[PDB]
Amino acid sequence: MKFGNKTKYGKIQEWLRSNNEPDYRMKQITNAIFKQRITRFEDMTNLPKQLREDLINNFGETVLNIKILAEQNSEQVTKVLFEVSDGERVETVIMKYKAGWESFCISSQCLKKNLTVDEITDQVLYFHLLGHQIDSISFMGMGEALANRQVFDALDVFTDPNLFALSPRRLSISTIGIIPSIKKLTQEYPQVNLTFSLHSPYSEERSKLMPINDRYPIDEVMNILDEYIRKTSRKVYIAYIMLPGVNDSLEHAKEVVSLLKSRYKSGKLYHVNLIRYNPEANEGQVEAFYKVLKSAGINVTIRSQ
Repeated sequence: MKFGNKTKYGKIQEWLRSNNEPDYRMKQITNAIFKQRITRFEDMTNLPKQLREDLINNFGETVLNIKILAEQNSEQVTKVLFEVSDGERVETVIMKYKAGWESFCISSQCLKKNLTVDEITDQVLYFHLLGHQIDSISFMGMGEALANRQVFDALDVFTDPNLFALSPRRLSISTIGIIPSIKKLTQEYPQVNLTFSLHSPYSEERSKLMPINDRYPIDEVMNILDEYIRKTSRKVYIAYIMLPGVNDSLEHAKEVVSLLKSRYKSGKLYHVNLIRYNPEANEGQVEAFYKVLKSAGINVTIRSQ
């Protein structure tokens, strides 16, 4: 039980320890939040009463530091807009897969301000308290979720056996190509599903599309994803959102082929996801594009949702 000196679960633990409260008192708190699913300190009746109120004064009434505001709508996709800190709004998404599967697409950012690990983990803790079971978590909401070092603390919270107790395999992070963050994630949370946002194999059309490519080129992000593949022998997903007419050519597809086939193990531990588009038509070329990577032995899946 060591919850990290920047999450709210750590402050409570070593505030009770500074009040000379025994070590089992934090476990009573965590089991109430995650196993009994109790939101407020007062309904944690296993605690003493003035301990419940000492916890209320220093940490507020509830365990949540986000608030719901709008719950816009549901049926297969339930988005929510919470309020945090400086009246900030942040948006979270629930892809209710029709087989049931609740995947939580949380956000790490808001001029681009970053949320604390509390504001990130509560996007999940909120729905856990209502009755939802957290099957998977994905950092694919606001911005690119590796410009925020708090995400690494959020991973520790989600995988903590005394908190959410989620497996790292249930967690997914999509990156823009920030190399130093990839290496930190490579050997600290390797079982986390890593997705690389490519969107054009051309080193120049790409920084015209996503300016971060200018300091972190395709070549050297594909090199750090390679040492990932070598050291953890896991699959990296190549996301490719296809803009009509722009990047859905045939030799865009085949330049994606040689880009992978030149990599470690000829790009075969990669997995390309071809993202479809809604309001040039594209429902026909995606298929040719699909076959061009498929004919070349590239593991490829079409995602139309």
